[PDB]
Amino acid sequence: AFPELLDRVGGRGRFQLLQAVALVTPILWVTTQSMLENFSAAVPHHRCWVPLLDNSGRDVLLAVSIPPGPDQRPHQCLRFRQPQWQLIADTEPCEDGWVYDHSTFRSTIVTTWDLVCDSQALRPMAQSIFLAGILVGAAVCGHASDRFGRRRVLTWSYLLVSVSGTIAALMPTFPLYCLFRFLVASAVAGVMMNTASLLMEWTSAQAGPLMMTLNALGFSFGQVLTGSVAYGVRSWRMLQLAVSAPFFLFFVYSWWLPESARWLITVGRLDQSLRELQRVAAVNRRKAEADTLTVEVLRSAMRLRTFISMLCWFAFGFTFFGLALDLQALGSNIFLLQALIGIVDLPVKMGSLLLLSRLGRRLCQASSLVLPGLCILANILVPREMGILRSSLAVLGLGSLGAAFTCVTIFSSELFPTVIRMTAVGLGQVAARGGAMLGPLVRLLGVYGSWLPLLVYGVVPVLSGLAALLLP
Ligand SMILES: O=C(O)CSc1nnc(Br)n1-c1ccc(C2CC2)c2ccccc12
Repeated sequence: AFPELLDRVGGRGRFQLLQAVALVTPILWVTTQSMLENFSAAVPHHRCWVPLLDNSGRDVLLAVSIPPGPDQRPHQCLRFRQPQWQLIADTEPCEDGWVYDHSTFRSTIVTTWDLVCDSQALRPMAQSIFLAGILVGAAVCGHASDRFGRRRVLTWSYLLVSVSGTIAALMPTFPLYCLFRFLVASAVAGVMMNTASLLMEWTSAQAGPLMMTLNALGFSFGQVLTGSVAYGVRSWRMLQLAVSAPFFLFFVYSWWLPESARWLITVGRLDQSLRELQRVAAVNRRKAEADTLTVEVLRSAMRLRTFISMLCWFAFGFTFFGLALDLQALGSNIFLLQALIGIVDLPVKMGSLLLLSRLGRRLCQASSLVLPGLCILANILVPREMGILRSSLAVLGLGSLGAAFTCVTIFSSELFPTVIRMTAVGLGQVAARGGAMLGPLVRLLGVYGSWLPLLVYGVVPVLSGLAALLLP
């Protein structure tokens, strides 16, 4: 009887739009917390400290103390025991600290904790930890909202994000920074899950698509904000503070939004449900049918396809969250990137969807994985002088993976007995959040050659997409 009550109280109108506006400004700043590791953990050019240079012909002094490296650069991990003045065999690891290049970034976490050379694996692990935190928090919060309400959990998760972010920028050692970020990730996962549930709960008939696409396009405008606030704030201790502070301001105003009116009925909190419904009626201005509500009415109210879908989400997480958290290897000008991604994404997603869906439902699913995977794979062959070509195939490569998110959120999930779709979209997101933890771990394989990470990162989407043609 709840849909009839919702029709009696509103639908579309004013409040159902104010609520949407009030819970999407925070989803731009959840994508400034996830992809900040391209600007707060960026490896600059690091050389070895020398007593000759850098105080107790600059070019000759640099050439005599540091042996030449393989990639046409001074060595980043070794120095000469004694100035080899024979240069008009014996090398010792750096023992006086590195010297970094401060020309685009002032202080990253790499600069402050020396996560270079031998201690290199720790950098692709500080992201897998965060994704594991998101995975854990998206599973714990599921069993903590059906008993504590759907609005209180969001309000407290805002405060948790704010406090954990404001604390994580003031730690003196790596292990604690790898734990407070875990807490931030769990709270962020809770925020996203509850925002989606609240967005759908209050809306009927006009929500099947529109509502769950508004969360996914808040991410695309969020990237453009990461680029901008990093063009501006350049340090790393003043970036986490500036990103985590707005969540406290969101927490204060989050005390006025009404709670879900469908959860209040199944628990017996009829009186407050009535208060919430009448309050919503006044904002919606449809104060004509609301006189009907007199407690009693609310008292009466109180396999192959499945496997194909999971593989598709796994491939989005593995490839996107591994190749996008190192946009320093897909080209240059990191600030210009992370902003063209969303601007490409929205026109690309809309235009690709409109044209391809007319071919068929399976064709759109197939062409949204093989195309970006092949675009990424065809990036190795390009020589490192057509930057427009190497960067363009990267921008368009990563942007087109963002249309797989949409073409498997609404257009798909019908490939089942078709009762209701909130059965398997949930199980799909478990895979995508678990392929992201098994994500940047592939980037640990930069040794044994450097082409292999990109090769795997392009092959996996291609095989996953080509397996979708085997539906029967
Ligand atoms: O929880 C989920 O949404 C399922 S996978 C996941 N886990 N953490 C995050 Br953030 N994401 C994310 C899932 C999907 C997107 C699509 C391209 C627009 C994201 C874009 C930017 C940052 C994170 C994203």
